[PDB]
This record gives sequence, structure tokens and C-alpha cells, in this order.
Amino acid sequence: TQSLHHSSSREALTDIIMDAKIRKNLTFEAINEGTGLSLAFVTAALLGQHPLPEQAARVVAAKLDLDEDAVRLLQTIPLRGSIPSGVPTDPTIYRFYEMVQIYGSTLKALVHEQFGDGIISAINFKLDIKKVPDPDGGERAVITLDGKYLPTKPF
Amino acid sequence: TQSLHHSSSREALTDIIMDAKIRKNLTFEAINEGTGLSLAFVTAALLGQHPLPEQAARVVAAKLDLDEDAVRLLQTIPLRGSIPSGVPTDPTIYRFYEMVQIYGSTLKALVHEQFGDGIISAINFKLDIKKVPDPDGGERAVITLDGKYLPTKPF
Amino acid sequence: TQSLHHSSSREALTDIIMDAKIRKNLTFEAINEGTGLSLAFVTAALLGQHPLPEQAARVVAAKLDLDEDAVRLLQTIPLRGSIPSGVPTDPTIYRFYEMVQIYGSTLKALVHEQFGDGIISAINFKLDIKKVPDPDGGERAVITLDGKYLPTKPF
Amino acid sequence: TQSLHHSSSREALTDIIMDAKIRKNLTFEAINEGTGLSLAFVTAALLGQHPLPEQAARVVAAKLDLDEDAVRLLQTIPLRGSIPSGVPTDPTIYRFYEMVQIYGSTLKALVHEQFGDGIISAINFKLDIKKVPDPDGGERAVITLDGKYLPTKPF
Amino acid sequence: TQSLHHSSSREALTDIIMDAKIRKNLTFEAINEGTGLSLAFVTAALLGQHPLPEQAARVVAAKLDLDEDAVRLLQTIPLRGSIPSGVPTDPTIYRFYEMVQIYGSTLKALVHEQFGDGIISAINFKLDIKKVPDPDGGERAVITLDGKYLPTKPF
Amino acid sequence: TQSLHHSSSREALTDIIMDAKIRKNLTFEAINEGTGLSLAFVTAALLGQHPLPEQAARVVAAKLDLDEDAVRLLQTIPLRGSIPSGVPTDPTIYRFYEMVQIYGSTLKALVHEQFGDGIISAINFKLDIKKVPDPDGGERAVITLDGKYLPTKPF
Amino acid sequence: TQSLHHSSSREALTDIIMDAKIRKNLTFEAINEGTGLSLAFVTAALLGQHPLPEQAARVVAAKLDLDEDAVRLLQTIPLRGSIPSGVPTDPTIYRFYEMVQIYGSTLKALVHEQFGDGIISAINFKLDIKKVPDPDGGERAVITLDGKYLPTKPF
Amino acid sequence: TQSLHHSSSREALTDIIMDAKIRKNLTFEAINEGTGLSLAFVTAALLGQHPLPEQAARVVAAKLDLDEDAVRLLQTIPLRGSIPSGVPTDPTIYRFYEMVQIYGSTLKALVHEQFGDGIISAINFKLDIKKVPDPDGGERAVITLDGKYLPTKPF
Amino acid sequence: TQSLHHSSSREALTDIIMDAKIRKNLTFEAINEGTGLSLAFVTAALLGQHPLPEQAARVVAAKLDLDEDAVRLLQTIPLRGSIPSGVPTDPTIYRFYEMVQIYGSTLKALVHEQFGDGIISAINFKLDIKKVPDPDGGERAVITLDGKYLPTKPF
Amino acid sequence: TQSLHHSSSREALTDIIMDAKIRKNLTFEAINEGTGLSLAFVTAALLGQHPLPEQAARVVAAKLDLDEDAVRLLQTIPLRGSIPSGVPTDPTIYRFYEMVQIYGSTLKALVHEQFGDGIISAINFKLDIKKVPDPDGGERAVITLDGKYLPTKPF
Repeated sequence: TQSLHHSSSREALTDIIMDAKIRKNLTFEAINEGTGLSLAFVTAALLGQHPLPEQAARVVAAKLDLDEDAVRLLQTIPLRGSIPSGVPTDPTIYRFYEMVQIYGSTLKALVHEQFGDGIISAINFKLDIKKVPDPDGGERAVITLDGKYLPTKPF
Repeated sequence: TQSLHHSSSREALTDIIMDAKIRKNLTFEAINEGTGLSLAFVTAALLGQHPLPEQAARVVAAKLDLDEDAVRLLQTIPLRGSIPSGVPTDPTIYRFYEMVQIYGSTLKALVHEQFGDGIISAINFKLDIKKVPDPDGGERAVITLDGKYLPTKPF
Repeated sequence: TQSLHHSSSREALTDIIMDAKIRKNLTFEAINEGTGLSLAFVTAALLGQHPLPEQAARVVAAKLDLDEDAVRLLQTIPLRGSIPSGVPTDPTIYRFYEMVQIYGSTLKALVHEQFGDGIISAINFKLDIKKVPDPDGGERAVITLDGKYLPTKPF
Repeated sequence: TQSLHHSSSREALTDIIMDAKIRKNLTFEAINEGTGLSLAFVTAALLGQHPLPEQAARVVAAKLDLDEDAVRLLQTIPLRGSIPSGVPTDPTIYRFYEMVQIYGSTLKALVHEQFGDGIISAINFKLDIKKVPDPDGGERAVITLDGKYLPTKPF
Repeated sequence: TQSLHHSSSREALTDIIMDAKIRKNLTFEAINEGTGLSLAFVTAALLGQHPLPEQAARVVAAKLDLDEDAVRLLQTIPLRGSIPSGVPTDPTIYRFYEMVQIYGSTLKALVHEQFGDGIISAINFKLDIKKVPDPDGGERAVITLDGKYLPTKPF
Repeated sequence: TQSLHHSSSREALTDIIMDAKIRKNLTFEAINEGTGLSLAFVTAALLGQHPLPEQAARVVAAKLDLDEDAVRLLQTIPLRGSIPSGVPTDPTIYRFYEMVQIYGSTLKALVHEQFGDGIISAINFKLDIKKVPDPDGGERAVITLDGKYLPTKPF
Repeated sequence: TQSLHHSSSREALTDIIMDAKIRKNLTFEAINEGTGLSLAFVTAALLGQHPLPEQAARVVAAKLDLDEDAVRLLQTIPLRGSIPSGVPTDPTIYRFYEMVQIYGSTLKALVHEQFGDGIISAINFKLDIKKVPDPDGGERAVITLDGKYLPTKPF
Repeated sequence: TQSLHHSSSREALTDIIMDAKIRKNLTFEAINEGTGLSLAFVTAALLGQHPLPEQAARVVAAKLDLDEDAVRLLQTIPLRGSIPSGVPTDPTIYRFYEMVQIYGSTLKALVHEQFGDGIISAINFKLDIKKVPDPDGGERAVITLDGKYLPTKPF
Repeated sequence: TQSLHHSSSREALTDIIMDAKIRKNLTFEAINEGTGLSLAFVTAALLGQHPLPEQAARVVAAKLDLDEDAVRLLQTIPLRGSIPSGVPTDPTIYRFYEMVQIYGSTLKALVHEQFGDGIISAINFKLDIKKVPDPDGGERAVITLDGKYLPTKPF
Repeated sequence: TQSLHHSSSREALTDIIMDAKIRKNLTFEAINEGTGLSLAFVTAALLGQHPLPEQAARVVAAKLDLDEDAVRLLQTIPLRGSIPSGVPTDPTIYRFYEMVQIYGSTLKALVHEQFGDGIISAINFKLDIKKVPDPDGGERAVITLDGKYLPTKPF
């Protein structure tokens, strides 16, 4: 599978994608209709973090009026990473980084307690975000991280 | 409420906690028996990231054979942060960081799309981890991030 | 709501805004005349840190002779962050960074003493700057940070 | 006036002060009784960021049961800086850092618009934090930053 | 399984281990006799990067005259990371870092071409080093990185 | 031998090479046809990390429709380095960095035990990656680092 | 007064200024002939670190054949900072950085001894450089830093 | 001359020097009585940045009641540097760093204009600090940097 | 003497210089013919690290067919520094950094022993590299660093 | 050969070495009597950067009155690196770093011109420093770096 060596080409496309998305006043959910894939995956791809299968690449390119060059580049594996600074400054992204900063030691401790030595995978991995009401007024976001346990065993 | 200016004295207590835990071969779940609180919160408190209410601090110090000085220190608010390096080197913790590194801009975009401008809070926030079977053989971790949406409104 | 994956397209608009502002010899106060919003919020929005509602975006656009593409982009939520390096070199901004560096631990200590565990929010939050006379001669700036207390409670 | 060349010897006193404070269940407000100085300044001094005049040093040393060496060290000017990393990990401190990250360019812009070229001082400067009720439920912190304007004039 | 929250308790043991090794003039191969484990894994464990099963912990402890406290700690999962700076200064370690700096983009490209999107695991993974002669005089090291391919598939 | 002072010019050529590669749907193995050189070396050269001999340079230029300016720049020694950030964010690349992070001290210890004082060369060095079917289902990557032992030695 | 949010716009003007200065073989002293201001202040302005008053900006524009847009931009307050890297690589600039690196703690100690707690201002501040003969042959630079003392007084 | 390889033994001595100086309530000017050397040089030596000739070392040790070990250590050349973080956080020291930050490019430009290519030395160099009254009220510090010009000539 | 403010206009010339040297397949020694200056100085100047006297500037300009704007710019003093990252990643440059990293404290200790307190100058300094045969087959590089000794004397 | 995992144990020995050296008023040259090794290698070993053969280790220990444990520690391979900050602040060391900063790209260029692709090794490497007179008065240091050329050949 084709892969990218640098972010520059996939970043240029992402700017074009965002330009068309705003110009047409489209939501990611609207862009994702007809892909057969999850919104979180296709939104990540459009923001340059995943390749798309051909059918998904052509349906988003149809809604955004993108040409064939964009369809080919959407199918290429990018050089991944949404936070080049390592630690974000944007408050929305920072809160998610802060969750890991606070509970990082706890998540390691409980993973080792309930699963054993090793990791929870970030590749054999799926992500979901859901809007639920708050019983005391307002809304909450439930973000589900679903990762395979990979054990570390002596060899 | 009493607060700490540094992480060191709470780190010294954390070292005493982990030593007693290893010496007694105790799980965090067993230590959490009878607190009335979530295992994620209490484990984080033991690892120096949270204060404990008095009843929970006494019940943990009783299991770990800790003195009254530990009881008072467990009730003090710490200077928080489980990853002083900013980005972890430990693979288990790094995977959670990588989840944010990869999906950080996607989470921002989808939060703004489904909620609006603002953030998902990391303070009005609860964390949970559950072990589920993998349909293709193996174990999976389902980590749930549950935060309040705080809107950014023009003023 | 429309969001921006990175700030350079908003940076380019910010460059155009500042260029029009200098050429027309305009103050932010004059630009803000018909927005119906606070000068602090709208100046930040012009500098790429906030979106504007449509009608407020149109009134700064009429002042600065910006086109409809600028009106659409001004309404988009940016990737926030006004200090790229994390630490400013500019003396004016640095003094505000220095206030946090000097009194940061005091602010935490007194928040915990007077409110309890948790944070003062930087999202449910309003900023104001006011010029007052100095009794000994000269002028002083009174900057008001007004943030909601969000408690950290055991769960 | 006596001054210090490093953080360490003042850090050791700050550790002793915080240890005695927690062991005696004292608030910073109770420690500040009789000093004739503001809670924000004295709290900062106890946390290593300011010297205290002799009478203030003796009354906090009596309340905390500190010896004559502590009185002298409390009157010494420290090497200042409450955030050694430059960027805090603690959420309570981080929020104030975030306020500067977001509004830093705005603060500079309005300082130059409303005052002129130059800075708002961080030395000819006072800080206050006040707890007020939020009209819609809860509490808010009103943090006031009050600094002298120092002009930059051509020479 | 017991885990550790930071380096120091294993760091202290690692120094004790190294001190005894140098005093007894032992090789890692000699220390590893009878464990049934690979020399690279056990050496890594002794250097504080892996836990050991009880049999291997008691075996290495017998060869180094370590007490039962060391046996228990050698069975605990450490906070992993052998290069705290992230980039080493030691030339011997730096050469392996240089290999990744030079061929990093190549390995990504060839992994995606030959395997597909995804990663080569560093957890489902074993390391080996072998000494072979150089056909033009001298010796060469053959280091084998053996990791499981984890695909990234659209979801 | 001609060498480049920066990454800029060689980066522009890599963009053109990757664009031609994606457009023609070519593998690095297809581009490597009839060069007589290993796929890892030529791929690294195409990615701007090595110069190519004129014959190989003309071969891959023919298959990618590159002009004589590309033939000449492919023969120049670049300013090497594939990971500008020092630590990668891309998960595929990061896994290889993590192997050095975890096992770096072990590789140093075993190099010194099995060879002596000195280094395993990153210059007198060849890399190879092979796909090896994994026994438990799936595939494994066996990556071999083959470097010459260069002794460090009193003088 | 008009202010700038980024370094680049004045950076472009500085490049224009330097290009015109080199083409005309002018010294900063010649350019400063009719400004009515100090050489050190005006040179810093031309290098993008200060605004010029209107009549002084028109003098330097006449010497350098700059247009009215340059005159306007020269009167805008910049985002200040001449060493974006924080520490310079240039040897001429580095020597001044090194004087502060070496004598920084001494300057603090003697400021506190001779003035009291507080700072020597960098805003109420003038700089001067003078060339004097060295008694042992050669030349010396005498750089004078002249800053107002701002006390830190308890409040 | 005896030189020091790291800060620590000179660090500990500096701690002892400052401990005795505060306990005796001494000034650096009093400690410097009878050295025949400048206050800035001797203060920097006490702060770990310079060696002292034996007779100067013995008189500062006699004022502080230090032993013969301190006298020998004071004569050794330290590993120099008063700001280990590269950029200071202390406000008094930061102002001098900011001076170089703002005027660094101006100093280089006027050195090359008035002297030529090369540097103003930080080694063939003297520093002086002087307190003078401000005509408008208050006090000012006049810091003199006096360095030899060393040219860069083509060779 | 004409000086520069930033790297880029001289960087643009260095790109043009390097582009012409590759297209003409010239060596630096060939470009240096008839300059009267050493290859090490003129190579550095062509790489943007030094100014050239006018004759040397016109000579290299005729060799690479550059205009009079390049001749004048080549006579300007640049903002020096060949490694913007501070630490190189290119292996060829890194080895020279490694030499200082490994032997830096030794050079300091031996400079102080054989010369005294102070420095070996990097400005009153000449560099030379020569190729010599290795008695065991192959070739060695003998790089000579020739710097004036500048003493640090008490003042 | 025995090797060490961290710098601390050898750092403690280096501290003891320097203490005895200063206490005995010894030069590195006098400590190096009878080793049959060059001053630069043994000095670096004493500073924790190289191991010593048994005989050389015993002679420096007899000169410095170190015990048998120091003789064994002196024979172990350290974790190398004399500049933990990456870039030194000490002026004597910084000058040598500045030589590479300035001439780094020149050294690479001339190495590739005179030798070919590849490196000049820092392991098959010898360093020397000699004091020669300056024809204009004073002394100069001639530091010779003698490294084997290792080519990068296509494979």
C-alpha cells in the first residue's frame, strides 16, 4: 500500500478538504454518509490520520467536489500524528491529553492488575464518542477507547 | 482543604504504599474493599493523584498498615501529574498518549460538531476500565472517558 | 460548528485583518463598535483565538472591508493558542506569563483553601482589562480573571 | 537584603512549612493572622516566592513553631519561580497558564491600544483572589491582576 | 500482577545488582544460567526493564547474594524506559538510535508495502544479538528485531 | 563527492518521487528493478537519506519519468535524518524507536559483554527487513541490524 | 498605538531595510543622521524590535527609499524578540548571552544587596555601546545597561 | 590550576557560603573587605563561577568561618554557568536575559559596524554594577560590560 | 562592515551556490582557486558562515556565475550557525559533536592544566582537515583546531 | 567486560578522584605517571568517560590513595557523555562546541569531498592537545582530532 513520507502532501489536502467543508457548510456526519465506515475513522482520515478505502475516498470526494488526485491521496497511508507539538495548546485537545497525564499511572496499574504485563493496543483499537444528557443539567461526552490486550511474556 | 506544593512528600507516601502492597501481595481492588468509591479514583489517589475522603483514607491505611500521618496526607490535595516527562516512555502509558496523539484533532472536530464550541471537561469527569473478551480470541480493554461539556460562548 | 484543524488559514486571515487595521488606522475598539460583544472576546477572535457569530463577523468585516470568505472563516472555531513557543519572548506578553510563574502555586493553594479540590475554569471564564490612575502618578492596568469553580469530587 | 542563589535551601524550608501546616491543620489565613500583609503575598512567601519582613516572619514562625534559622531564611529573597517545568502539569495551575496562552496576544494588543507601547509590570504589581457566588449556582473566583504601566519611549 | 509507579525502587535494585555483578566479576550469561530464558530478556530485567518469573528471580538472586526483598521486586512490572533523555549521549546506545533516525522512514515505507497499514509490534516482540565474523577481518553484530504485524483496518 | 548542505532540496525531490510513485501505482520493489542494490538502501535513497550510483539513479529515474536534474540530485550525498522531531509521532516509526528506548541499555551491556568496549557501527552497517509467517496466525517482521564491531581502546 | 501579532510582517520589512542598506553601502549611523534619536534605539527599530515615531520613520525611509507603507509599518509596535531560539548560535550574540549566563546570579545578588528586593527594569531602560582603546593594544567595547530599579514591597 | 569537572562539590560549598552569610547577616561588600579584587568578581567566585587566588580565598573564608577544605576548593576552576535552565525564571535575572533577547541583534549589528567582523569577548571582559539616583526620583542600576574586540579575519 | 539580521537571504544565496556547484560538478577546492584563502574558510563562507573579501568574492562568483548582488551579499557578515537544531542528526556532523560530548570535560581539564583559567578561543581560531593514510589500511582525517589561549584573570 | 548502566556510580568515583587530586595538589600529568597511556585517554577515564586497564587503574589509585573497589570501578565501561545538557554552559567547553556549530557543515562538505560518502569516526579516534607559542605573543592550543574514515557504500 502506498504511504507518505512527510505530512506536507496530506496537510495540503486537509486544508483543501476543510476549505470545501466550510464553504459548503457541511458536517463530518454529512460527509460520511454512504461510506459504510465509522464517523471517527473517516473524520480522522479527512484530517490526515488514516487512509480511506476507494469507495470511502470517492464518496467524500463527491461531497467535497475533490478531483481524482485527492481520491488517490486519500487512499495513501499518511505519516500519522495530530499533535506535532507533542503536548497541545488548544484547550479542547488539551483536556484529553490531561486525562492521560492524570490517570496515566492509574491506567497502567489497573491494566497490569486486570490483564497482566503488556499494553492495551493503540492499533488493534477503535474509538467512539457519544453525547449523553447530564442528570444535573447539560450534556456529557462518553468517549470509549477499545484496545486489544497484548501481553508481555518472558522469552 | 489542605494542599501540597510539591509531589515529593506524596511520592514518599506512594513508595510506602507500593512497598506495603507488594509485601502483602495485595491488589488495588482488595485495598479498595469497603471504600464506597470507584477503583479508578482510589488507585489514582494511592498513586498520588487525588485526595481521599476520610473514611476511604482510614480504610486503606488499615489494609496497608499505615500510620495516622499517612491518613492525613492521603486526605491532602496533591500537585497533580502522572507523566512529568510530558510524553511517557513506558509503553503501557504511551499507548494511551498515542491514542490522543492520533485522534486528538478528530476528537476536537467531533466535539465541536456534536456539542459546540468549548471543551469536554477533565475535572467534571469520570474514568472507567473494563475487561471484555475479544471475539477473535484474547482480551480487550474498554476504557470510558466521561466528561461534562463546557461551552465557550461569546461574551 | 465549523472548526479548524490548524491555525494557518486563520493565521492568513489574521494577517489580512491586521494589515487592513493598520492601513485604515483603526483601533480594536472602533472595529468592535457594532459586534454587540466584549472588546476582549472580539479582539481575541480577530487574533485567531475565537469564532464570531455571523452578525458580529459581518460587522468587523464591514469595518475592515473583508469579503464573504472572511465572514465564513471568522465564524469557525480555531485551533487555539496565542503563544506558539509556550514561553513568549515579547516583554508585554511575558509579564503575564511571569505573573503565573510567580503566583501559580499560590493560586492553587488559595483555590484549594477557599473553594476546595478542583479548578478555576478557563472555559467558563471571562477576561477584562481596565485602565485606572495610579495614586503616585501614572496609570495601572487592572486585569480581571473571572472563572467558575469546578470541584473535584470522589467518584 | 539577603538573597538566595538556588531553589534548594528555600525548598527545604517550604517543605518544613507545609509539613507543619498540614500537621497542625492550619489554613494560610490562620497563619497570616497578625502580619498586617495580604494573604496572597504571605502565602507566596511561605511557598518560597517572596521574603517576609521580620515581624511577619516571626509571627508565621510562631504559628508554625519554627526556629530562629527559619526566621532569618524567611527574610531572605529567594530565586523565584513556582513552576520549574515552565509548563505546569497540575490542572489547577494549568488553567491560569492556559488563560495566558489563549489571551496573551489579546492582552498585548489592548495594552498597546489603551496604554501605549511598553508593559504592564509584574513587579509593581499586586494580585488578589476573591470567592463570589455564581448567580446560576456554584461559586466563581475573581482573580485581579493589578500592574503599573511602564511606557517604552524612544531614546 | 504487581507494578511500579516509577523508576527509583527498581533503579536502586539495579545498582545493587550491578554492584554485586562487578564485585563477583560475573557476566550476564553466567547470571542467567538455568533460567530457561533468553539472555536479552533477563539482562533487560536485571537492568530494570522487565519482571522475572519467580524461578528466574530466585536464581539470579542466588548468584548475586540478594535477599527475599530483591526476589519480590524482580517479579514486579517496572515503569519501562532505558534512555531517560529520549536521545542517548552514550555512543554505543546512540548508534542504535542513529539506525532508527536514518532508516525510520524506510522501515515505515517497507512495512506498509510488504505488510500493509499498521505497525510492527514492540510488545509481541523479541530481541536477539549475535556475534559473527567479518569476511574482511574483525567481527560484526547481527541484531534481530522480531515483531508481530498488527494491521490498521477501517472500522 | 557532491553533498547537500540541507534537507530542503532533497525533500523537494522526494515529494516528486512519491507523487510519481503514487500516480504510477508502483512499489519500491518495482522501482528497484535491475539496480543490483538492496531494496532498503535504494528506498532510503529515494526518501532522501542516501545517494545513488549513476546507474541506479538513471534506472529509477526512467521508471518515475524524472529528468536529468533529478538524476544528478539523486547522486548527491544528503544531509541525513528521517525523524526531524528526534522522537517520531507516527506509530509505525515509533515502535522501532521504542525498541531502542526499552532495550538500549541491554544492547550496550551485551555488546560490551560479547564484543568489548566500543560500538556496533551504524555506518559499516546494513539493514534488512523480511516478512516471516507467524506460527499463531498472521505475519511477523524480522528486521536485522548488521553492524561492524569497532572497539574502543586505550591510547 | 498600532501593534503587530507576528514577527513575519516586520521581518519582511527588515529584509527590505537590510537589502536597501547593503545595496547603498550605508551604515546604521548614516541612516540615523536625521531621526533625532539614539543609534541603539533606531537600529533596534530597523531590525524589527521597536516602533519609530512618525518623523523619525520618515527620515530612515528617505535614506533607504522606502515607501509610505514602510513608513506606516515602522510606526507599529512589533512582537519583540531578536533571538527566537532562546539561546543564540551566532558567536557575537552568544557572548552577550554568556555574560548573563556567567554573571546572572551575581547581578541578582548585588541588585538585592545594593537596591533591595525587586528588579532592574528592562523597559525603563536604555542601552549604549562605545568603542574605547585597550591599554595593551587593540580595541574594547564598553556596553552600558541603564535600568530603573523597581522594588518588590510586601502588600 | 585545579579545575572542577561538575558543579556539585562547588554547589555544596556555595550552599555553605550562603548559609553562613545569612546567619552572620553579612553583605558581599563586607565579605570582600581586603581582597584587593572587585566586588563583582569575588561575588561570582562565592557563587561558584570563578576561582579565587589563595589570599582572597583565605579572607572570604575567614569572614565566613570556613575551613581549609573550603579555602582549597575556592581556588579551583569551576564548571561555570549560573542559569542551568538556559533561560532563567527568576524575574531579577530574567530582565538581564531579556535585555540580550531584545537588543542582541542590535549589539551584533553595531559591533560589526563600529569594530568589524568578530566578537566582543566574554573572557577578556570585566563587569561592573553601580547604583545611581534617578533624577525623576528613585534609583537606577548602571551595568557596564567591558569586553575586548577580537576580529574574525579571513585565513 | 555590512552585517545580516537573519539566515534566509544568505540561505537563499547558499542554495543558489550549492545548486550551481552540483550542476557544474565543481569541488570546493576548484571554486577556491586563486582566492588566496584557505579551503576551510572559503567553504564555510560559501555555506553562509563567513564573509568573503571582495577579490575572493568575485572569484567564486565567476566560478559559479553569480551576479553582483551575490558578490556584495557574499561580503556581508552572516548570522552564524551551521547546526540550527543545536545537536545534529546527520551522522557525519554528529561524530564531530560526539567528540566534544565525550572529551569536552577532558579538554577543559587539560586546557586549565597546561594553560590556566580561561578559554581556547573559537574566534582567534583556524581549522584545518587533512587526509592521511591509515597504517592498517584505509584513510584517516586529521582535523586541527588552532585557537588562541585567552586567560581568565581576577579583576 | 563489565559495563555500567548509569552515570551516578562513576560520578561518585570522579568526585572522590577530584577531591584527592585537589587535596594532594596533583596534576593529571603527575597522576598519569607510569600508566604507559596518553594523558588525554587517562584524564577522560578519571572523569568517568573511559575504562582503564588493570595496571593503569592501580597506579592512579596508588597516587590518589583509592581502595580496591575504586580500582575495579575504574576498569568498568562507563555510560559515556561529559555534557549532560547537550549544549554546555561552561565557556571553556562551549568554545569547542562552537567550533562544531560554526564549521559543522563545512566539515561534512570537506569530508565528502576529500574522502567520500560516510563519516570520520569518533571511536577509531585519538585526541591530542599541545601548547605552542603565538607569533604575536601569548600561547595557542592545537587540538588534533584523528579519526578513521569509514565509507558509506551502496549495498
